[PDB]
Amino acid sequence: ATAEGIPAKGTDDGTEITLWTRSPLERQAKNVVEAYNKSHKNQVKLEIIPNDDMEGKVGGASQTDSLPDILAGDVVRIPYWASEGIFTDITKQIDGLDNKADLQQGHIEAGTVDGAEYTLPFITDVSVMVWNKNLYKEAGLDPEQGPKSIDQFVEQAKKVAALNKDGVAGSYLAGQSGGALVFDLFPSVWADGESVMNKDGSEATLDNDSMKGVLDAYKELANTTNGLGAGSKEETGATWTAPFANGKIGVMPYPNTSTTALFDAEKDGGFEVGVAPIPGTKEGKTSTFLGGDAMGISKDSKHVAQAWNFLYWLMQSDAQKEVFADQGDTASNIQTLKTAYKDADPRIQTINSVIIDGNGQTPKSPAFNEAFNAAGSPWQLLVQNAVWGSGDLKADNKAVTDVLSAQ
Ligand SMILES: OC[C@@H]1O[C@H](O[C@@H]2[C@@H](O)[C@H](CO)O[C@H]2O)[C@H](O)[C@H]1O
Repeated sequence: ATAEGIPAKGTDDGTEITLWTRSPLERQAKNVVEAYNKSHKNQVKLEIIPNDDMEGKVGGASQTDSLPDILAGDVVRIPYWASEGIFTDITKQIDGLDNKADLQQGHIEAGTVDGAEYTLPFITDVSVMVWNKNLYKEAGLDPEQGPKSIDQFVEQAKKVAALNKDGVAGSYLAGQSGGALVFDLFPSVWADGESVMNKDGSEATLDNDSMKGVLDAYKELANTTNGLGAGSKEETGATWTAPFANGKIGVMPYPNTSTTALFDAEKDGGFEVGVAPIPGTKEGKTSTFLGGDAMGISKDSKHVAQAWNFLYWLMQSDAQKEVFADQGDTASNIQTLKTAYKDADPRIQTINSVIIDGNGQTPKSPAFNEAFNAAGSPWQLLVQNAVWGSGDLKADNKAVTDVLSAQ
């Protein structure tokens, strides 16, 4: 596949375009594809793939040259895929977008290799703090006030735990999901101005005061009756958003892409949701994980101009407004974030503020899956030791480094 000679806006000619993305982003992906298909001759044939299957599916399809036209991937997985030639070089096409500066830059950076560009943002997924205002009220907490520090997060989680009720816990930790753990825990380190990787992405820097404070917090909750919801230790990632949605959890980090479901449940007469940025150990410091899926045109596409038509279309602020803002979801285009949510739910305005304010990060390493997301990764073992066992954070950190720096 090559993007040589394709039109600046791509080709809309009735081609069937295959697109892969992952189950956690299903609500947003269906909205995007339906909007494109209702307005173009080209038609996107969408496949939603379970989060933990996407590596095996991409690796196998790459070997049989059966990758889809458009492959969306978790921004932490993209650098590896881009480095191994999974994507068609679309530098010219990306650099030709008149609004490139407006697009979520972490998604473009994820697919950059020595300045060659392979990806654009597909769906932004940021981590935020959610809490159950009904549990807060019952526990004697001010339901309007989310946690401004990790210490206040522990204090609020402990007050809800002390309700001492079957099925109610202060917080929840995705104990065996390295990907949910980086998403939920990294922002508290960045909030404090600390780093999780070194200057050149080849070493972990998790042996720092902020990360220790975060792990201290979750250990305290692990040692509190009803501190962490049943299933925390065994949570694979397949159910980690369920206990909060089911009203069983006081307060935890959570995906913005899962918040529209909560806001719908509240409209139906369910429990009221609070949303705020994830805090540092340092009070009033905040950040987020600028995650979700980026997308590019696979090396196997026979329809590069037609796939580019989809990428081009979605980058436009009007498209972003239709498929994200108008649906209550966070856009990938800062112009859309600043203009399309003026009478939106203030919690959505809160979510957007964390992106507009610029203090979140997208981590980039070609070894990110092996070091972090993978089942039994050195990062998962680091967290499991610190929260539920004993650990040597210097040793456990160096075990992450040894995977990031492997040649
Ligand atoms: O994977 C890193 C980052 O976290 C969010 O994805 C989560 C995924 O890892 C877990 C396991 O399913 O559930 C998702 O919430 C985000 O989309 C991604 O960039």
